[PDB]
Amino acid sequence: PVSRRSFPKGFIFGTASSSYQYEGGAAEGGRGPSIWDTFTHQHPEKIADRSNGDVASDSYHLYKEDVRLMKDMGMDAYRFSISWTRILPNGSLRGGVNKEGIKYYNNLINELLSKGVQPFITLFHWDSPQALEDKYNGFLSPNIINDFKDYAEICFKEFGDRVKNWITFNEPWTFCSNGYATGLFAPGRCSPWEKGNCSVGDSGREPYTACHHQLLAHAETVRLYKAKYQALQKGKIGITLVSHWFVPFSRSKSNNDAAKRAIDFMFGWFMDPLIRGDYPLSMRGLVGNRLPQFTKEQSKLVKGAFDFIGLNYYTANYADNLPPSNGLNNSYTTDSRANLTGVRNGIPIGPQAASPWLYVYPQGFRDLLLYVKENYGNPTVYITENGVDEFNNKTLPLQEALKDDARIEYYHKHLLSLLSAIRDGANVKGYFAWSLLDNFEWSNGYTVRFGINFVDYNDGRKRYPKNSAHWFKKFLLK
Ligand SMILES: *[C@H]1O[C@H](CO)[C@@H](O)[C@H](O)[C@H]1F
Ligand SMILES: [Zn+2]
Repeated sequence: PVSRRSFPKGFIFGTASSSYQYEGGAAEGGRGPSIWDTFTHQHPEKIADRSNGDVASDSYHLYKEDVRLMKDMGMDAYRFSISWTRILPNGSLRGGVNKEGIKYYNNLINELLSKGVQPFITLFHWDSPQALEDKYNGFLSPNIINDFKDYAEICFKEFGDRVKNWITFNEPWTFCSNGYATGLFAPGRCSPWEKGNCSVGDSGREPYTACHHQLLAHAETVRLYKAKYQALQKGKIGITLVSHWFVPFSRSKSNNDAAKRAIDFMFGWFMDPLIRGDYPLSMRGLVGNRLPQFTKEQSKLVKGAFDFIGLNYYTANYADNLPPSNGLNNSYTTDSRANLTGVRNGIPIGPQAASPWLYVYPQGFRDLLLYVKENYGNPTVYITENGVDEFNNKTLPLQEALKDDARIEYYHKHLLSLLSAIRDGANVKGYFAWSLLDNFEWSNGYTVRFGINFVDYNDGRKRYPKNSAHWFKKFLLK
């Protein structure tokens, strides 16, 4: 049976977390508010259970238990994020550096290393400073670049002596599409007719502006890291990107081209600038002047601006051709001219998890990795997120809640799929499971549980290993 020993020597296995989802202590230790603090408190109706990340999984206090839990399993590495507003409470240098915030992450990093766990740090996992949102609309302004760069530099200076793996942005696709196209995530911006029924926004322009600025802030940060830090600290810097696998709705060329446009808009949006120096052709053609243009100098900067790419995979969609709109309802969601579904002829592409967007389709994992291999020059890849969820069920006894056989099944099949892709030449160096603990699942709150370990929110955030924790322990032997 598949184990760590099936994988190449030195292959890294870990779990993944994020600051807002895990930490809590939201107004503690000098932490400033982020856009997710604001979104959750000011728009509780946008969250399934009207909840927030004030306490979350309380990892701000309980991080030592987290490290113990992952060490028990035999994890090599931990993917976590730093809260921007823990370090810079109002987003900028001039607003002051929070020493207490630096202390917490030093304590976390030191605890991890004392137990032989390598820290992988995401700089931006969506908890953008509210003060910069108020000041200049955050990522909608080119002002965000320098503020992010200043924030990143503090992190390199304070932590880079021990941290050798950096990720700038987590899934800019999700941040921009849900935050500015549908308006379902913070900062909750969209066109009036879009899903979020937002008071402010433009779903056909703002997603592209926000993500253009992220690509620029990323490339600037990579450059800065390589120029001032990489020589003496000898770490690696990358970016985390998400993609579904897209199955053509039918075998027609039209639906095959729709599947190609689907991946271009979700994934190529960031990959093409990183590999080829410009946005995908389909994006430039279809979006036109609503898509920002890189200057020759900016194109030079973004191209090759990485040591690795973090790759996230969860599910697959069917892609069906959409006729032009062709009109006054322009939105990133429809701009691809590809209609995305998880069901065809009343049959779901795979078994549906607790998240309605999550269909279990392990075959697409291999398919995506081989697509990246053949179409992007087979770059160094870490799987930075892969996982599945069950419903939070208050009626179930604890012992039945810990029996997550569906999670075991999910990981077994995906790791096999990953292994076959590696054996067929995919340049994959590591794998991170989402998630170590149950946590705040954004617009779903605490209604769904992604964790390998259970968190009892009603009993002081006590952690209990699920059956999958024991499974990973066996898997990770040696
Ligand atoms: C990756 O996906 C998971 C599951 O939806 C989120 O909880 C993480 O924050 C995201 F980075
Ligand atoms: Zn506590």
